[PDB]
Amino acid sequence: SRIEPTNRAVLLPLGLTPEQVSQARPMSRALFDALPVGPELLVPEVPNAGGPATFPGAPGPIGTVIVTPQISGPQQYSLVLGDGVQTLPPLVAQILQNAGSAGNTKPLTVEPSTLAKMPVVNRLDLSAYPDNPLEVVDIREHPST
Amino acid sequence: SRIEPTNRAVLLPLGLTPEQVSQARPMSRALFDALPVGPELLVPEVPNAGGPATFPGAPGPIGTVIVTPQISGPQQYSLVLGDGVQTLPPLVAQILQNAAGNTKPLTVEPSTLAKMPVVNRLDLSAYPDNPLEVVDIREHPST
Repeated sequence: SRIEPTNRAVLLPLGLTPEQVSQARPMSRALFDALPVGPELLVPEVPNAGGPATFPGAPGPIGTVIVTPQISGPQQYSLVLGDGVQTLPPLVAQILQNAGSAGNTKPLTVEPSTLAKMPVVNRLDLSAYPDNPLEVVDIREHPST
Repeated sequence: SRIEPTNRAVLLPLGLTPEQVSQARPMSRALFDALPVGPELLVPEVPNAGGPATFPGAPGPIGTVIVTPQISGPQQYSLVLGDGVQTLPPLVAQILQNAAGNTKPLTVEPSTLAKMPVVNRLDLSAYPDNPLEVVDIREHPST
């Protein structure tokens, strides 16, 4: 899967470093053709971002990140789309906040009883990203693949 | 034990998610008959909530949750019932605490609570000790 050194929002939560990526070693043409191609590692493209929500009681404009308070149980992040809310894995929520920051550093905390009223929707893939940090192998020690 | 997707009150302390609940794979009619049933995973209903307690020294009305600390170990939770108070485990109390309601339970002294009449009337058989470790069906296709 492809990745770019300019995108700081993805490199940091994933566990990569701009220098580390730039100093990567060459790949043979023979192995380049053998490995199948996977989806690209980029910031998720949430549609129609910034507009008002269709459903009532939405905690914020379309594309905002919502979370529920720790005192009620383990925290579940979610994204508010136009017609409902889609759940988010812990690792993607960090990427969305970092990229969609525009100065903001944290999500909106909302009570369970208000969440239960919002309809559930599914319109984003989010299957490409792992659920925990990458254990990048040190190529100097293992120079063969 | 049966479960529902809209009930955030019970899902959130248990660890499940509406997607993970609504997208589960099918079950055979044969396996459904071999398993015995269990009570539904719901917020346990309290009879005559808000009514007056029958025992003396009652910290509050029926349906209220009471808690007491200790010199060592975790805090002990309890619920007011028409005939007294029933002690509840930490995970169960979160179900009640999560469904609108009081900001925090009633804090009380250990000695008075020890003298208070203990009750065993509600059934907590279907509730676990920690968030469930749900088995990934792609790796385990057979049960």
